[PDB]
Amino acid sequence: KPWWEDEWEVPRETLKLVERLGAGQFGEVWMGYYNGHTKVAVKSLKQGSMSPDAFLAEANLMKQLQHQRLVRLYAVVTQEPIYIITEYMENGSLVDFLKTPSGIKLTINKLLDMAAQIAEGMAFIEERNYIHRDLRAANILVSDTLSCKIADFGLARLIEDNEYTAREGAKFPIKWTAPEAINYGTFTIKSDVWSFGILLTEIVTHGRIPYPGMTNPEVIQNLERGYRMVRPDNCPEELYQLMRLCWKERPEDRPTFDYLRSVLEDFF
Ligand SMILES: Cc1ccc(NC(=O)c2ccc(CN3CCN(C)CC3)cc2)cc1Nc1nccc(-c2cccnc2)n1
Repeated sequence: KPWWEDEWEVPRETLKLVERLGAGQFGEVWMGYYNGHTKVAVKSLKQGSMSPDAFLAEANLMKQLQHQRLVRLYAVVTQEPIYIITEYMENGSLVDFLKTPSGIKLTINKLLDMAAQIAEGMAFIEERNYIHRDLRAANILVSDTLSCKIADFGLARLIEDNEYTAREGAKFPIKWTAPEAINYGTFTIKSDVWSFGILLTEIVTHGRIPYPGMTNPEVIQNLERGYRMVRPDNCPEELYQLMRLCWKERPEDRPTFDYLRSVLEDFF
């Protein structure tokens, strides 16, 4: 099928990829320019590491799950080497942006609005009957207008295994993962709600790492004891209490992203 019949497919020629943001054991991620006028992020598949159709499976969801609060698919190149292209965000990821001087200037009101947007897109993902699995500030992109786009960069499969590790379990961010996911490998949307609560502490603490003063092993040990993160300084007790709802022990007792979105929106 001709590429101009499609809304996504573009001739590889339209792409001048310039910098290698991050390569792994399934392909690289470059920054480059589409027809010279737009800068874009380009995910490429390396041959052999996986099915061409398995790579495209992602691109395909992105077509189907378009939404203002999701990172929007920009273009795709199907032939090998395969590219998935989105647009580049000069503000970067939420966790990065928060630590910038302009990020640190953000008001609690603006922070809460971004949280609301993140909840909003998660609510859409829930509504479309998917989950995220790695919902945290590192997979959130900040737009030019300072709104938040939910991304999934495949952060986990992006790290190369070393001589010292041989886990054949699951891969997940210890400090963001609900205990039922840690213990029983059961990841659900309610599992993402947990992550969202931890994400909230990142938002309200300039992108600070969760569970300050605890190693990932320590974190898991304390989770077994029912331990919950301490309310970040200056973080409003009400917001914290909202976090505590995201960290209910039983996943079904945790709010929905709709409720989260709602509470967040009319918070002030
Ligand atoms: C180049 C690319 C290719 C694919 C994607 N895809 C996604 O971001 C994504 C988002 C949501 C889902 C939904 N998914 C449903 C299933 N569950 C299990 C997970 C979530 C899937 C993929 C993004 C990008 N964009 C991207 N990638 C890496 C870095 C950047 C980037 C851009 C600007 C500034 N800095 C970094 N941008």
